[PDB]
Amino acid sequence: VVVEDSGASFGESLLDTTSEPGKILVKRISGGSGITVTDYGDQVEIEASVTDALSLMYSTSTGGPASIAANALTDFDLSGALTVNSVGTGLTKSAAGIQLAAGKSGLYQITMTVKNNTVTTGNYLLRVKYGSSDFVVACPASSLTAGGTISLLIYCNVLGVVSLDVLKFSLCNDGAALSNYIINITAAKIN
Amino acid sequence: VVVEDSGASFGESLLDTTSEPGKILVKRISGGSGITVTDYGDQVEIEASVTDALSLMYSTSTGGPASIAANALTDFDLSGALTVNSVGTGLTKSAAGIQLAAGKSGLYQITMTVKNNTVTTGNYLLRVKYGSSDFVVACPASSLTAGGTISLLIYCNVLGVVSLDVLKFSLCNDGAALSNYIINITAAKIN
Amino acid sequence: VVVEDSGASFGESLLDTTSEPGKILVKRISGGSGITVTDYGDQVEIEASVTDALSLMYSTSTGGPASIAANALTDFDLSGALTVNSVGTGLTKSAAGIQLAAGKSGLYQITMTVKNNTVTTGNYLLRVKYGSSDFVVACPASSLTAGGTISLLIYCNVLGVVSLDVLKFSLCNDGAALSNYIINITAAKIN
Repeated sequence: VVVEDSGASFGESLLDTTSEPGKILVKRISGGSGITVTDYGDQVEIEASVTDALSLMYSTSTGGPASIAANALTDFDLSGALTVNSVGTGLTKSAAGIQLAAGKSGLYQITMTVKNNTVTTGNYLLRVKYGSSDFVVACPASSLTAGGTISLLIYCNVLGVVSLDVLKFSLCNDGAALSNYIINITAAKIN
Repeated sequence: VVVEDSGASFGESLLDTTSEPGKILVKRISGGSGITVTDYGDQVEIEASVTDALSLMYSTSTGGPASIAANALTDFDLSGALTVNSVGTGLTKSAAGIQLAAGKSGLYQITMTVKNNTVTTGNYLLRVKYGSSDFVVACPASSLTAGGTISLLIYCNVLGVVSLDVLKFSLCNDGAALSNYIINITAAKIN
Repeated sequence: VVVEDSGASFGESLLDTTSEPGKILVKRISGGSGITVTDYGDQVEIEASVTDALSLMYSTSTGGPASIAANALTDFDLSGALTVNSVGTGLTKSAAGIQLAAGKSGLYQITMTVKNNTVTTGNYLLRVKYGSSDFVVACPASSLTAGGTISLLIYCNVLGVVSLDVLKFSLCNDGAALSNYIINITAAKIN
């Protein structure tokens, strides 16, 4: 004979001894959001990972403006950036930033960095936006810190309206133009 | 007949052919910390997510002080903030900050942002604390960056002492009061 | 009789009714990257967590230089730092920083903080590096914010070359030496 009860746990696994009497069915195992069940003949492997993630390198040779105009923030067009790494189809680069797909509402860990050695004065202004809410931070320059960083953990509500479900990005120096810059933008959905 | 051996893997799944001889039991499948096993009749679905997370919007209309006093940091009372999103019961808002429950020791990804357009001068002082350790960062203002941000990935040891197992929060401008501000505080336990 | 079909899902679980005819084998369940299948007799528990993580406290009594020289960044030797918390063997402290092991390429959530109360002037310069890419940020001081923070979410490509697969760290004040400092460095691989 077969089957056992436990208390905690679920699906019995081989439940469904009922719906086709005389027949013990034994349910299969699927991996939902953030999981992978790989079928190695010997046993099924439950592996975890994030649903979506996109990491871009943005320079004047990977979709960037020849010169980031001094003291001013114009949202970046990242349709041409360079995809260093990505996971899933939830996060995609577009001309307005990184677009989030339908049903992708959740928490996102975002980081945008910059490095433009030739400009070590003034402050580096950074800005990530999403919907009505926009996040900022100014980073004082110097030859030792000729750049800036803005990391964020935010909740993104995805309406399902393609042009509002987008993370827009932007940065610059308040007293000089950037045309020798290396930018990095990484977005990851953790839940 | 039934059952097979594998090498790697575990529980045999239908192990426990021993403890009730003549009876093949076949163990069930439970989802521990950060997992969800949903019972779709056809098969059990293993889904992943974080254990706990809390995301607050904090303004002068969601539990905030009518005016954040200039140059000075007084821990925020977030009992009245607004819960934009939350996951689990581990992270709860209180009058001293975000409280962590018993047995919730682990790594936390924290982000507190501010935006107060009407004040574009001086620096924005931000501060997150936990126990003896406190983390800070000053953010130079400007009309383009009229705010500040502080993101953190820290290890929180939860003693189980309700008044010490709390993330306290605080920010301000070093040269003006904030009374037209929008604050956001998100905490997430990733392990 | 036994077994059932589902559509979605996998491994049938008790598949392999073929490879040893007349014998229903019933595969086992293993936990891959970021998962733990614990064998409680009653049922197997699928638990999730991160693969690797390391959290260090760095002071002049846990492998640190008696004095962090003013205005200048020298990569920190963290072989002697203090391991507040760690998860897995992927992230290990060394004399050049935190080393990543073979096959550990992936996204990393990094945070380095500093606090040196006795020095409240000038800016705190912070710097995390990895390969050719280096990330920076300057944090204006003050008695209220006598420190700095740099949080990052980056993609680390691990070549498998032990001396290049290392996160180097470094910080200081641009106008004074730090010899009463408390530093914290936490690295976590989330995918």
